[PDB]
Amino acid sequence: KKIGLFYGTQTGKTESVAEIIRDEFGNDVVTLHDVSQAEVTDLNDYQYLIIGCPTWNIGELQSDWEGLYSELDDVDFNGKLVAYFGTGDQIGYADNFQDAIGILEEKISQRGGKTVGYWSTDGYDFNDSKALRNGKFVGLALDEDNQSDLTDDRIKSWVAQLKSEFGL
Repeated sequence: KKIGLFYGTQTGKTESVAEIIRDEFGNDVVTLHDVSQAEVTDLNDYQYLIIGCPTWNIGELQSDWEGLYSELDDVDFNGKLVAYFGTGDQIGYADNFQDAIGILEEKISQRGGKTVGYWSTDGYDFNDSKALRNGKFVGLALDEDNQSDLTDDRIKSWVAQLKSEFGL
């Protein structure tokens, strides 16, 4: 009813975590939007947004998101609070871990969106990332391939943070 969570997914992990986040916020505050069936104008309807996108391409964006990305310039994000989350593999993609959310945030923040939910890089083993802002990632970095045992605690802590930041 108030937070629009727009996600794209390749093997379904970002979708299942979107469902967990929805449940963690509760009181049906978040409405899930699979980007494969969305319009860019759908983003304009919210003041609070959570962007979900995994990184599996070493120089490209997830297909569903790639299509939409080109049209981001069509929406004014000024005044909107935006959070980001994504899946990836820190070991197999050491120099590009979570690049996707970094690319998305850079474009959305340039259009006026205010980033909220910065997440610590501590506890990860990688080299570089376009999501790196130095000290923190622009959003929650999940790794189901190497750190699936840490996912639930990570989601729980990040939502508690987002609850204070989004003013819930």
